[PDB]
Amino acid sequence: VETFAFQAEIAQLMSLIINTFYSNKEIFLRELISNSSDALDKIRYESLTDPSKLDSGKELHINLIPNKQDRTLTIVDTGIGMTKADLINNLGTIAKSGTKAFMEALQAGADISMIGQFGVGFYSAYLVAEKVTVITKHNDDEQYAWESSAGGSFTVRTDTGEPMGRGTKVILHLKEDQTEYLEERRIKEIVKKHSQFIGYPITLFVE
Ligand SMILES: COc1ccc(-c2c(-c3cc(Cl)c(O)cc3O)noc2NC(=O)C2CC2)cc1
Repeated sequence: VETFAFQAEIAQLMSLIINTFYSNKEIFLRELISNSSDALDKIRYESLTDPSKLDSGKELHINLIPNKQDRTLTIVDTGIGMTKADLINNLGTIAKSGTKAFMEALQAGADISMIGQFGVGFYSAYLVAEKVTVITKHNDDEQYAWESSAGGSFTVRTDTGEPMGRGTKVILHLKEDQTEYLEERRIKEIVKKHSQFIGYPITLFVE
């Protein structure tokens, strides 16, 4: 297991998300579904010139899986997946500029719900989760597990859990007071409100 420090700017963003009073927490789900849709768009596009990129799975979809026993909400997609370089360095480099812009917008009067317009919507996960685990598999790279409970660091390891084929699984370990996001009615409501027109099937599993 390798442990890394977040860039200072991203640590600051996570602290702001964790510490700011903001009731409209449900937007985290829209942001994660958006990221899934983006990843699905990318593998679909690449498959047009290299059909073999779908050898790891032709179905392009999103599953939402609540588990009350484990207090987790899991979002699974069969998108392009992230590489080790994506997880450790490259997405963070991109996130730095987006974070700076988002921070400045907030001081200017924007609200946390606009986070996705700056490309850093993933971090809204910390509105509802005490720990986030991201399991991901890109073609021709290994399956990795990224994890962070904030506090300025994250870890990356090669995942020896069940093989995914291709795509990303975001496991939200929910805060004790955020279990409403395990309820079927609540998840359905949020998907209908914010993710109505996503161009891939979204299947809400039931417990
Ligand atoms: C908004 O920024 C990004 C959005 C998605 C990704 C991504 C993902 C991905 C990332 C997150 Cl956090 C997620 O909840 C779901 C995802 O499927 N898997 O491959 C990617 N690789 C990509 O290149 C995606 C096309 C952009 C990476 C960055």
